[PDB]
Amino acid sequence: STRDYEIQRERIELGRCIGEGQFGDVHQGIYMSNPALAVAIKTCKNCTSDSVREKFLQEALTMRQFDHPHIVKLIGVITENPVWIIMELCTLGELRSFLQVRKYSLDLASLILYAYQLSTALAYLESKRFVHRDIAARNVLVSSNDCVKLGDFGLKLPIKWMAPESINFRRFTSASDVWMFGVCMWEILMHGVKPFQGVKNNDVIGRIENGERLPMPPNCPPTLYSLMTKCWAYDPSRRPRFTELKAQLSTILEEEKAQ
Ligand SMILES: CCc1ccc(-c2ccc3c(c2)-c2c(cnn2CC)S(=O)(=O)N3C)cc1
Repeated sequence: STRDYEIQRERIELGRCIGEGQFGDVHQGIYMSNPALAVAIKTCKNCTSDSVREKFLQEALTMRQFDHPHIVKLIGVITENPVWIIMELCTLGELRSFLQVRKYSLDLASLILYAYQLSTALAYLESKRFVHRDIAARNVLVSSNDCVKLGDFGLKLPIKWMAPESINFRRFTSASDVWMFGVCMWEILMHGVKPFQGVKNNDVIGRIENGERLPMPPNCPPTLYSLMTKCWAYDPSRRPRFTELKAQLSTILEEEKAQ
C-alpha cells in the first residue's frame, strides 16, 4: 500500500523531459509540498495494460524500502492514471557524461570519493539482503560535485559489465554484483569510458577466461587497481564483500586527500 506517500497531482508541475526509464520518459518537475521542490518524475508509456502498471508501480514499492545518502530517494507516487513516480532530482545528471565533460576538472580524490560513496550504498543493500534483478537499468546519477547516487533510470544485457558466471549460467549473486562494481570503479577512474571499446560482446567471455582484465587506468593508484582486480577473480568465492570494499576504499581515499 502506497497511501502514506500518495501525492496530489496539482501539487506537481510537470516540466521538461530529462531522460528515460525502463517504462517511459523521465521528466523534471516542481513539487509544491516544505518548499516548491525540484523533482524527477518517472512516467509510463503503456500503463494502459494492467501487468505493465503492476511492474511500474513495483519499482516505487521497492525504492520505498530504502533510505540512504547514495540511493535515489522516493518522494511519492500518484497511483491514478496516468501513473507517476516522484523521485529526488539529481541535478547534474548521469555520472558517465559528467565524468567526460569534467575530465579536466575533477581531481583523483573526487573520483575515489564516488567509488567509496557507491560502495557504502551497495553494502547497505547487501545488509538489507536486497537482490537487484534488473541489471540493464542499473545506473549512477550525480546529485552534486561530491555526491553520487544509485538509480534505475537515465538522465539487452550488459555483457561487458557482467561476471562470467552470470554470462554462462545466469548466476546472479552478491559476488556477480561485486564483479560489476569492479567494472563501474574502472569506468569512473577512466573518466566514464565504457569497458571493452571496439570489442564484440561474444569475444568478451573468451578474453576473460584467457586471464585478460581491463588495464590500470592512467593515474589510478596501484592500491585501488589491486582492489579492482580482486573484484575480477574468476572463482566468485575469491572476490571481496562490499563491506570489504567500503573499508578498503575508505583508507585509499584518506591516502589521496592527505596528498
Ligand atoms: C532503488 C533501486 C535500485 C536501483 C538501482 C540500483 C543500482 C544501480 C547501479 C548499480 C547497481 C545497483 C549495482 C552495482 C553492483 N551491484 N548492484 C546492485 C545492488 S553497480 O555496478 O554499482 N551499478 C551500476 C540499486 C537499487
